[PDB]
Amino acid sequence: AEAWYNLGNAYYKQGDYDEAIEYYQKALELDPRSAEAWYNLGNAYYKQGDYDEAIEYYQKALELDPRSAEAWYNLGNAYYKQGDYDEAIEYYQKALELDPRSAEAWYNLGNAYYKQGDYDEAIEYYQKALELDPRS
Ligand SMILES: [Tb+3]
Ligand SMILES: [Tb+3]
Ligand SMILES: [Tb+3]
Repeated sequence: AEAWYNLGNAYYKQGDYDEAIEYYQKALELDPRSAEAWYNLGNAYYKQGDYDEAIEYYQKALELDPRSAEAWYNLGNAYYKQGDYDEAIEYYQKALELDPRSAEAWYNLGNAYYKQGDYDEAIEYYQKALELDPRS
């Protein structure tokens, strides 16, 4: 499994997401235990624009390891990209509960409320982002 995984990683690093997907899938067939590997497979689908696949593999990562702020955040991002703003909000909140340090994540939670048309919460979360990083 580890060898196929590392070949997927090398393709991923040069932006060959369809090859990364084929080799990650072969790795996971041999050993499905790593939350990180399912997360990397989700990322490959996300980079290709196949958000429904990214969601299925991020969910599998989080079933294995639910304290990954990064997996919750990317899950939120995949729902955001489908226009599922209510889900993005839920998973962004879960991410920020685990790790409130990223200005960018507070901003994206603000963006999801804005897209819902809930301007109060958009302002609340944009203000949290700008307190952390006022440069954009
Ligand atoms: Tb290719
Ligand atoms: Tb596609
Ligand atoms: Tb699909």
